[PDB]
Amino acid sequence: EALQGQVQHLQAAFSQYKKVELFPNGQSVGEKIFKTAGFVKPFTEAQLLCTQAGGQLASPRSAAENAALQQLVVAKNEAAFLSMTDSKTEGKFTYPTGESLVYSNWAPGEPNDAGGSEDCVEIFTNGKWNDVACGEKRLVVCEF
Amino acid sequence: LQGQVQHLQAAFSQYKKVELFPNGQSVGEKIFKTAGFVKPFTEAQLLCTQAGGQLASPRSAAENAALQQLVVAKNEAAFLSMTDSKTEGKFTYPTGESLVYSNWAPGEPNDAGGSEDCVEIFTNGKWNDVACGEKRLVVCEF
Amino acid sequence: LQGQVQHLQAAFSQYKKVELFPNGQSVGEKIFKTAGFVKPFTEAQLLCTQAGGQLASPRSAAENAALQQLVVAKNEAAFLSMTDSKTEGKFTYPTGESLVYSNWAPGEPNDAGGSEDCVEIFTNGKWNDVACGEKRLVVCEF
Ligand SMILES: OC[C@H]1O[C@H](O[C@@H]2[C@@H](O[C@H]3[C@@H](O)[C@H](O)[C@@H](CO)O[C@@H]3O)O[C@H](CO)[C@@H](O)[C@@H]2O)[C@@H](O)[C@@H](O)[C@@H]1O
Ligand SMILES: OC[C@H]1O[C@H](O[C@@H]2[C@@H](O[C@H]3[C@@H](O)[C@H](O)[C@@H](CO)O[C@@H]3O)O[C@H](CO)[C@@H](O)[C@@H]2O)[C@@H](O)[C@@H](O)[C@@H]1O
Ligand SMILES: OC[C@H]1O[C@H](O[C@H]2[C@@H](O)[C@H](O)[C@@H](CO)O[C@@H]2O)[C@@H](O)[C@@H](O)[C@@H]1O
Ligand SMILES: [Ca+2]
Ligand SMILES: [Ca+2]
Ligand SMILES: [Ca+2]
Ligand SMILES: [Ca+2]
Ligand SMILES: [Ca+2]
Ligand SMILES: [Ca+2]
Ligand SMILES: [Ca+2]
Ligand SMILES: [Ca+2]
Ligand SMILES: [Ca+2]
Ligand SMILES: [Ca+2]
Repeated sequence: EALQGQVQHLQAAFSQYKKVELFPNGQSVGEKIFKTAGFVKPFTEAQLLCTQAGGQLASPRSAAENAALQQLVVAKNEAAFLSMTDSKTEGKFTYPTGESLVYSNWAPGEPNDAGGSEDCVEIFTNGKWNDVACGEKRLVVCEF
Repeated sequence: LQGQVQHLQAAFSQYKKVELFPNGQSVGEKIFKTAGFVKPFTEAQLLCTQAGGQLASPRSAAENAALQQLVVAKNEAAFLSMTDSKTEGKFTYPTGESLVYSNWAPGEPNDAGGSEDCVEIFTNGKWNDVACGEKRLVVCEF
Repeated sequence: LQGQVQHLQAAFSQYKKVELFPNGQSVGEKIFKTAGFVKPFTEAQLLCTQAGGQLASPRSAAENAALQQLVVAKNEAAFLSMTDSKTEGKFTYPTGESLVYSNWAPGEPNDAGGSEDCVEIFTNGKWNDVACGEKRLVVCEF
């Protein structure tokens, strides 16, 4: 009825604002949304900002999701932090839920745990991953 | 249709979260959002009103703390909407009513030089009456 | 349920307002949003298209004035979507149709050096055909 008309007018308007939101610091892949803050921070600060924002750090679980996140990295020309760490068990990277990686896109020779102190993961402009020290400043990208 | 509205709040709640990052803060049904730049009061008041809202007007300790976070993130003191321009010494909201909450810094308000009618909020959340001509961070509320 | 859906329009209308501040402008059913930075035409045109829209395409004085404010706010001339790349002298929208509105500055378009095929908009709302390789403000429309 009349209400049914109100909602279809709403999805129309909402879909337009979805597009407006993701410009220029957002990327949607499936039902997941990546958004970057535009600046660089250490892991702990990046993880904090993302969690208080109601989400978490970028967690690519597929090639499609990895490609979408990659576009933000290319656009900002800055390697970004991922949520996965091997702090608990060295060599074994896990999501915040604790489960093991269901997808990875390591660069050649990575992860190498360089200096025996590389426990966080970053993504380059080519979409490849590298384990890097969590104290380094990288692009803050959250997922919602 | 009944399912579609339930599907809609789900998407909207997600878009809600995406929107407020990283320049927004929600406290209750109020939303603080910063422009990222500094302006004199008249321009700040202007930009917020044309945007469909008004300058940041914290009415509780919770709201003041949320607004404070936007200030800390930008490392820039921000303008509030309240002024004692009409009646000196008595600061009021745009509606004209008196302050229902205040967090003045020690010794403030002092009306320094006899020409301080606007209010700014520091990175520590404390308030200070400052000249309206000064450039401070633009933070609106919606 | 009807109360629940109108409660949704209320929340969306608020987030509508939050979204457009401070880099957005809505005129009619069109939304202009700026990226805040400058890029060459091809890069600007690219960013807009992958974002789900296209470059700023003012079709009326009302739309042109709204786009103008983003330019004023950033103090940087912005690229429009219209070009005379196909047939020199004949500017067209991405759809291929001829201009239904123009606000050319005095003496424009002049195709200076025989190599000006893109259009920029100044802080005064006037248009100028300029070389597409130049870096201008990126403003898209949705
Ligand atoms: O813009 C400088 C300073 O202004 C604000 O602090 C103010 C300052 O007053 C100064 C001076 O600005 C004023 O003209 C004379 C008038 O006799 O008094 C002082 O020399 O300091 C007082 C006391 O600390 C403040 O109450 C007053 O607001 C403030 O925005 C500050 O952040 C800023 O650097
Ligand atoms: O980036 C410089 C200037 O570009 C735009 O104005 C252009 C400018 O043309 C130049 C030059 O390229 C041309 O060969 C000679 C012809 O006599 O004129 C100028 O030296 O100025 C003309 C007329 O003023 C414009 O039509 C032309 O677009 C513009 O973006 C401007 O803001 C900028 O400074
Ligand atoms: O911060 C310097 C450097 O750190 C990272 O690369 C280091 C290491 O993690 C790699 O395994 C090796 C081999 O490629 O190179 C470095 O030692 C990267 O984040 C890199 O971009 C950065 O410059
Ligand atoms: Ca490790
Ligand atoms: Ca380790
Ligand atoms: Ca490494
Ligand atoms: Ca006074
Ligand atoms: Ca005063
Ligand atoms: Ca004072
Ligand atoms: Ca936004
Ligand atoms: Ca030509
Ligand atoms: Ca031309
Ligand atoms: Ca010209």
